[PDB]
Amino acid sequence: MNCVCGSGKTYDDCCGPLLARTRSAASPEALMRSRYAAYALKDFDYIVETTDPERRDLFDHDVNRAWMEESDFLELRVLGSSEKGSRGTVEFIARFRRGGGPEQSHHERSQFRKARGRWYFSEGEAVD
Ligand SMILES: [Zn+2]
Repeated sequence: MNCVCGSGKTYDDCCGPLLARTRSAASPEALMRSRYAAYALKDFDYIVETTDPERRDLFDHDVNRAWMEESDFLELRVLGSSEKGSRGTVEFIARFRRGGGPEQSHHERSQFRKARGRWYFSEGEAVD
């Protein structure tokens, strides 16, 4: 019994404290794979909350849903990650079934901003 996200953990022991909004991930990767689970659980509310203060204004309820509507999240596979005081960076691959049949994998590197000890998603794009 393992979590549906990059964590050798259960659902509760892993994503639970994050989705409960009770405990801070304290790590860029720890935040990322927990948010990934929220996408699969359509808890886009959690997503927005743990998004960068600047980027959070850019988010929308339906748009946040739009991704899961077309991309069925199968598995999350982290490649690398690093916390640097207040700046974080994580390279990953998100494997999802996009459409009726094809499994597509989104490989990119997301930067995270640390605010008040909590991690917030700043942005992510193709690995440079
Ligand atoms: Zn998890």
